[PDB]
Amino acid sequence: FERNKTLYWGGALWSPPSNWNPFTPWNAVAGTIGLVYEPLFLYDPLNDKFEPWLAEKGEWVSNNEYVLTLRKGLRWQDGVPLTADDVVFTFEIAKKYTGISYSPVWNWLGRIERVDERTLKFVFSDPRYQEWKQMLINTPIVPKHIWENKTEEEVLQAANENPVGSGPYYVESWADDRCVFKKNGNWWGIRELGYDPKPERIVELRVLSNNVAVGMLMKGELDWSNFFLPGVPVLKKAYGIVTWYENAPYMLPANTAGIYINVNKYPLSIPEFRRAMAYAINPEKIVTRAYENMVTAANPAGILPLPGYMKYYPKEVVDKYGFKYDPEMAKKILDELGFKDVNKDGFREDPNGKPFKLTIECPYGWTDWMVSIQSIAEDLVKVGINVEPKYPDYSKYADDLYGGKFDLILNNFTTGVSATIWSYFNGVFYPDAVESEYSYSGNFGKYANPEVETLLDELNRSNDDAKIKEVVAKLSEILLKDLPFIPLWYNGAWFQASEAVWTNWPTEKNPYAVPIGWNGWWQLTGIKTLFGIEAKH
Ligand SMILES: OC[C@H]1O[C@@H](O[C@H]2[C@H](O)[C@H](O)[C@H](O)O[C@@H]2CO)[C@@H](O)[C@@H](O)[C@@H]1O
Ligand SMILES: [Mg+2]
Repeated sequence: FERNKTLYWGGALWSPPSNWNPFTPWNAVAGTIGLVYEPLFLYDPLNDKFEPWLAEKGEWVSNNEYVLTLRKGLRWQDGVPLTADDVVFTFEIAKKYTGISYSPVWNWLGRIERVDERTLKFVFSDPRYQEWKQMLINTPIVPKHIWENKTEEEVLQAANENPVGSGPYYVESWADDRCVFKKNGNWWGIRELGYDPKPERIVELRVLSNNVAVGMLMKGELDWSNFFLPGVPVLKKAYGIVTWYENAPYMLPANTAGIYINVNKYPLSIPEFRRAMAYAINPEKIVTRAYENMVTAANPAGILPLPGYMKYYPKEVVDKYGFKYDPEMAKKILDELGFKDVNKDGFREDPNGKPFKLTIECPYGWTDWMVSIQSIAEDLVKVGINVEPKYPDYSKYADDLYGGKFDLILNNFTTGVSATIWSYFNGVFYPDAVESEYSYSGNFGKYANPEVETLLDELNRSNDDAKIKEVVAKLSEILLKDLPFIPLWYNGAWFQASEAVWTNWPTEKNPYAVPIGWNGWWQLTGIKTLFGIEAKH
């Protein structure tokens, strides 16, 4: 590969490339959604604004009707026109194939009418405004002419090698350590939008540890990093590395990192025991030791520190029911529960005098999180809870997470920047996790609460700020009381870039895109990074 025509990117590939199935983004190579398959809309989180992508236009034309207008001249990478047929199919395939993640949309979407050649009217039986916003940016459009005779088992389990999407890149090749994306010269976006991605190839690289990426970035072997990297001041000073902010904290906030708790494991089943753990943990020690202040500690509700979310901040609820770092309070609660260290080994036993210990886990190689769960474990040990950190490889970590096979688990997959605070509370409480074996959408510890479901629906169905503020407070109160998830800090939108080959990266001063290619972020304008960068030579 001609080096000056190629973009080396990493930070999102933590298992060997083997799946490009748009229906299973948890297993698909990052960029499957974004580079290959495309959404109806982008959402710009910096300005809280939707940007029509495959759609030309979309709007609510009544309380329960949403009219979508598709652009003309859209085409699949194989030459076949992309039309409203494909959008209808993308939704209707999940009617019979209930195993598809968004099959439940048909509980509140009633039908999709064909208005004209490229216009659809979505008619809703139950207008869930908040979740619809997320569906508009996250649902990839798939080609009817390819998927329409696939069995449900194929739809859900097929690797989908050499995926046929509509996007600006297709898959050229792949191996244990990489997926090579090649530019689609016929991408509809070039003619219709005037957007021309500059890299001829994007090599998505896999490493076994963040530490490996350091030397690659130092030597200009990596162009675009979405790895957490330590020692950023030295990277910038000595290797000309660029970041979003010129100075500290260097990094945008991306999501809420916190601990999901297995509520079916004694004594993690005890709500007050989970509250004790919350009081025990010192997020500032993580902020300084793991991140050298590139992140900030989370408010107790875990609400991202962003105007779109914080206008609903339940200050009175947090003042009343919130937790903070206070080991005295944690120990008070533990003593009241009867968890006492009778045998004087520093570890509390349960009420029957039986010793117990727990694990906390993160992916191996995620170096900042390894340090973070060491810190968390040590805090818990300081109040007599025997907790040991464990570092499964990413694949085992993910299976532990999705299947709810853990004691404590550090995660941030579902608490990311979005068009609605509903996605946060859904990421925490996702009711369907309880009776499903695997959950990919949140509530990974399978916390059950019938009251919470009704409140999520209330929030979902509202478009009035006063009502939204009201429901957010009720949801936050239950979060703070039962703590199925303990919010600790806002993890960074890790971005550093080398200018050895590519320049004009987006920055605070020139915020033309959010330069993040993790799955979920291409549609949060990560894709627009590719149109702005310039080949130095
Ligand atoms: O900071 C922890 C690691 O995050 C990784 O990116 C994650 C990201 O934080 C979130 O979990 C996401 O959407 O999945 C990503 C991986 O595909 C890497 O940046 C890694 O280097 C960090 O150690
Ligand atoms: Mg003891």
